[PDB]
Amino acid sequence: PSFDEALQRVGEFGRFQRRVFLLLCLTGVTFAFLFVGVVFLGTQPDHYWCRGPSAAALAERCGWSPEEEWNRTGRCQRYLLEAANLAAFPNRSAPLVPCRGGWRYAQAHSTIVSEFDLVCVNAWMLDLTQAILNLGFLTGAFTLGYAADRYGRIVIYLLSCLGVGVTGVVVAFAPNFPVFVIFRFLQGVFGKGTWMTCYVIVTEIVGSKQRRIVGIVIQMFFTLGIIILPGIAYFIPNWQGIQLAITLPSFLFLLYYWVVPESPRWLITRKKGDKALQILRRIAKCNGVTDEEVSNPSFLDLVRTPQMRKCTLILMFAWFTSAVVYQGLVMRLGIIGGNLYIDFFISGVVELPGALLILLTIERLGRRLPFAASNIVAGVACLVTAFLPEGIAWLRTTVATLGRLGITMAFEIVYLVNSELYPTTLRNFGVSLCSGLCDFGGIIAPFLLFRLAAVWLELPLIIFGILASICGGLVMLLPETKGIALPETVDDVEK
Repeated sequence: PSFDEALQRVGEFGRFQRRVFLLLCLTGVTFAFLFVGVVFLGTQPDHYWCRGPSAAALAERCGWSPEEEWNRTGRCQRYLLEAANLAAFPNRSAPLVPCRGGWRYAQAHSTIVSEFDLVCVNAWMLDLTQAILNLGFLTGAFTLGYAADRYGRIVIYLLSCLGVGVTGVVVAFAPNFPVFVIFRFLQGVFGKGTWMTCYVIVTEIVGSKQRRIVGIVIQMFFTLGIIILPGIAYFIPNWQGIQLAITLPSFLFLLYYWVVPESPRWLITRKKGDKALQILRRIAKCNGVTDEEVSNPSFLDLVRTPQMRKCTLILMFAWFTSAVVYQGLVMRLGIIGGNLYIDFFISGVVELPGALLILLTIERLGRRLPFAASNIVAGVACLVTAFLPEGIAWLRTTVATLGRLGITMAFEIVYLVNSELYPTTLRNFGVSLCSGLCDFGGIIAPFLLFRLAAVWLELPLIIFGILASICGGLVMLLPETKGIALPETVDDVEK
């Protein structure tokens, strides 16, 4: 309780904590860049085709542009002039033959598809990048939680920032596909640590009050990164340029070092004490206990107390359900506006009003009610999209978008309440352990969607709606985490 009085004497919001807030929100923006920017990596080429050695030789000796070459001849099989022994075919009597390799591309924009030749039979492994990135997210969460709890928050934050920067530079200059995949897996490993660590530190540094502003505003910065990603993607077209621009700000964030102290409350576990008091004194620019050391956290110790176990299980299931429901709704949406950049910009922009509603609502009504309402709205939208007369009304897309907004609002509220729920020691371990489960949902979603859609078109939507509708009990079983600051050690289970 003296720590609460310590923050009362100096803290809450000052100039220092505001500057730290903006500085870490920058890292949130960069993590948002990393999480989605693959959709602008390897955008599908307008035309792709394969040519034989004779066709390539004659094309080079005549020097025509790829556009007319594709026009006269994307297809995965090509005619062969070798069998024949300005049109090459007089009457297309030459048979067509499938090609194992040698295909080229026509569009001038640079994509990972052009460099790594991910088309035809290799078009399978374009989503392999998705799976590997999400698996890297999962494993990086799982291990970096323990890494950041064993050491301090700031050291692991800085190390993860350096790792993200260097692995991104390596990926930008990957010579072959296996190197690209391995180092992008590693980038996903390190990328998960930065976001979780920055969220936990910015939650710890502020007191019990105005913590909801902290969480919701950093989520708004994540959404801002999503919104602004089309800007850089459109302005600089080259793949290498886009990845370089995404990854270099990690070094600038690595420049922090002495700017941001790790956490007073992290060190108040009688690990250091004197360093904590020094940090508090350094905080107080404007104005002039003892317990058993948890030390290394244990995964089994993460689930040992019935209330602790209940919180862990409900949080994990909510994460997984949100992931699968969001994937289903996004697949249902398709394309809006006829443009990729415009669609992405609109999708990002419409995310903000939900965040504003959350920011204005959490204090008055708590946190359980808006979260339950968001999940219920998502489930009802899923069911309504499933059952309606053949989609003869323009309300399919509106209902799907409304459900997506509801599930994103739930995604934002859960990421905060997850942070408050866990103890101080287990905080960065328990958090990102559930994000591991949402990453697992992300990897498993396409297979489940295809399998269920094989049986019936609207079965996945029905299942997702039921999963979302379970929230009525799922989140009602939570303790509302209102005005109780952040629980210390095993005092999480008092409620």
